[PDB]
Amino acid sequence: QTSAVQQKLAALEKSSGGRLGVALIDTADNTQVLYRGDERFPMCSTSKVMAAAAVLKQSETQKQLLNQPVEIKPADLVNYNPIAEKHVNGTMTLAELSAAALQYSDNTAMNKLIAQLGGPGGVTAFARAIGDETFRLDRTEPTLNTAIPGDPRDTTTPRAMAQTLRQLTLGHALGETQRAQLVTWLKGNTTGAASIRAGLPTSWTVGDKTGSGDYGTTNDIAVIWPQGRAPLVLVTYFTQPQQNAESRRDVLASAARIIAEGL
Ligand SMILES: O=C(Nc1cccc(-c2nn[nH]n2)c1)c1cc(C(F)(F)F)cc2[nH]cnc12
Ligand SMILES: O=C(Nc1cccc(-c2nn[nH]n2)c1)c1cc(C(F)(F)F)cc2[nH]cnc12
Repeated sequence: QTSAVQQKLAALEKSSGGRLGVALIDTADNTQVLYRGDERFPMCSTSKVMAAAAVLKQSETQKQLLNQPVEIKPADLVNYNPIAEKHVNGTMTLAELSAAALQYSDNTAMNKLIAQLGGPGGVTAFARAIGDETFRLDRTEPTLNTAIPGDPRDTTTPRAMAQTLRQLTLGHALGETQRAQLVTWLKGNTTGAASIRAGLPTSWTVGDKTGSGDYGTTNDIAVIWPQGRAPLVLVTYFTQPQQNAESRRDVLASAARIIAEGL
């Protein structure tokens, strides 16, 4: 079937010229709303959530992991390093790297998380350990954002990412302390106000992680605490045919508004 919500998402997509993927989980009833829910999309920096969560999982058996000093070197800097470049020739802890990756979208910080996990495949391995058979991380920053149509590398589906984000932030994929830390980090994101949150009533609280890449790829994944409702998890992924396409955070906001209006 095609629901009213799905037809409105399709109309948004058609007007936009790109390809839109949406997955909602409403935790008040566990119901799902999907649009291209089983199609693959480039994750871009939304993958930083899985990397940070994988490090949080490692920290469950190492109380000091998040506090040990990690050296930052000049050659570590990549293409977007607002936090890490201030610590070149110094150190950052894995907590600081997690916070920088999640809240500032720092790509050098993400590479340190990936390295702690043994490379991109260590991030994939954690996904599999928490029941996500779909996620794959294949490259480091910045090349994981090439976002080439048809390329499976560094992709997931909306359905899989919503399920995983629910398990990480609201469920029991992480220990209690670690889940709370992840939620605190997401709620303190600096980059999200133009994306999913722009489509929702202002009174609802959002924690989210954005991403963007080539092909005008524009993404957001969010855990939402609505006014007067159980929490929601929402994934909105968007990608365009032209490599040089401009980002379209407004499309994500529009998708979120349709979802909210459909509840
Ligand atoms: O920093 C960003 N993008 C970036 C960084 C490094 C390099 C390149 C790039 N490399 N080749 N073309 N562009 C692009 C960024 C973009 C976006 C937007 F609007 F969605 F596109 C939102 C953000 N919020 C925080 N940072 C961002
Ligand atoms: O790294 C990149 N973008 C980036 C960096 C940091 C943060 C964010 C971001 N965080 N939240 N939204 N956007 C996005 C990027 C990389 C590349 C390439 F070639 F693969 F290396 C091409 C790009 N075209 C547009 N952006 C890119």
